[PDB]
Amino acid sequence: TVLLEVPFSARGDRIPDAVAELRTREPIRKVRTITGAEAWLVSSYALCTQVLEDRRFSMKETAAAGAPRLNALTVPPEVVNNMGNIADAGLRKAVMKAITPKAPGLEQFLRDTANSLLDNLITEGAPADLRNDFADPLATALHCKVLGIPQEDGPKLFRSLSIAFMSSADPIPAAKINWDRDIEYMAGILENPNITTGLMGELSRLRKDPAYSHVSDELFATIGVTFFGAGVISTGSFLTTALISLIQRPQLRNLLHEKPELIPAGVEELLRINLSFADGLPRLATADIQVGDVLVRKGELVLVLLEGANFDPEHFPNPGSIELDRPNPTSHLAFGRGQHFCPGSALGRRHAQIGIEALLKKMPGVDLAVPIDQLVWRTRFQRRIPERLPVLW
Ligand code: HEM
Ligand SMILES: Fc1ccc(-c2nn(-c3ccccc3)cc2Cn2ccnc2)cc1
Repeated sequence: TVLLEVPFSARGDRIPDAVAELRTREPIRKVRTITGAEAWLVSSYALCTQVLEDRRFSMKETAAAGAPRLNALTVPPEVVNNMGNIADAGLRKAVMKAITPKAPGLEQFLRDTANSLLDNLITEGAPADLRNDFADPLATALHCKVLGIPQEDGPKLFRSLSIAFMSSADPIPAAKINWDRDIEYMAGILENPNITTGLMGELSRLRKDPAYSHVSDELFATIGVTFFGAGVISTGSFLTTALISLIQRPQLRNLLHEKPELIPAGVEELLRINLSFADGLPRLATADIQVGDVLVRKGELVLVLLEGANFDPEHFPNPGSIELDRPNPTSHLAFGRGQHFCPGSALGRRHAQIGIEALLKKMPGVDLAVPIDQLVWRTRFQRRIPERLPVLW
């Protein structure tokens, strides 16, 4: 037989039995990626945390020419170090302030947007597609608001994403076409005097402030493209798969409908059990480092399997169960850990909380309109998502 291939399954509605078998028998295991490279797949909570908390397992070095690769780059190689570049430019605090859910009126905007989307689905009549006509447009609208860019520019930026977040063995020509176009758009935004709010309004001011005169225009535009894309793909995909998990648990759906104060705890468990990330998080070793029974060598690729950690019964007893009273509820790895912990975590939580609260109020009888096996799972992509999510209510 051949070396075990990753990823195991593109389905986001169930974890393969194989994950628990691997975690028990070989929590760091050699695998082959879609490029043909070998990698170490890490699947226990303890070892996933170790890798994420040791910067000698480097994100930036995954972009090096000649490295073993999980998948092809979809951005210029310097952009792999995007957060590091933002920090080196003195922009980290400002970027992170702009993308919290705390700006006045933001939560109300999200509730209003969710309720409008849902009212339109009710008017049109069942079946409704909760991914294309709810979760993704909600994500897109939220990120236009957060960035300060016109709502009407959202759809075109959004349509880059089905290519931009591919997990491909080979370079993708369309990813460069869309990247270059979206960078030109964000560069125009920075020159547009009407853009005075959100992340892009703040970057536009900092760009003209003397304390940032040597930061490149390229970096300013890149922040807009990267934060829009990462935020929209992550929140739309997470909310979509969380809605499936909720729909397939009518008792929990009814509990959260009846006691919406429990929605934050419910969303935190839906984060823990989420299968949205299609691949392990990649890192390149910059030293020889012992990880469990394996001495990982300098230059080797390590893949941190989030569902490995998050379904580890040694950390989360009865891991497949949504339990709203766990003693360690935010200790999951859904947002990563360590140097590269997601800067959008609070915004992603709020997007999903508000989306679920609105859906349960408007569509308390929401259910799948097709058998669950009829959902079409996107392949060779950095997220697991169903192409359509047909529901009735
Ligand atoms: C529920 C929604 C979200 C989830 C589950 C999620 C998850 C993650 C995870 C697991 C990582 C770690 C990557 C790694 O270590 O290799 C990450 C990184 C990142 N996320 Fe999120 N994310 C979400 C929403 C957002 C939003 C809304 C934004 C921006 C508006 C965002 C921006 C980023 C960025 C920029 C990084 C890279 C940070 C770095 O390299 O230090 N994320 N995210
Ligand atoms: F810190 C970040 C660094 C890079 C990106 C990124 N953005 N885009 C993109 C966003 C919109 C349209 C086109 C492309 C592609 C990537 C590459 N990527 C994917 C997962 N990790 C890195 C986002 C955050």
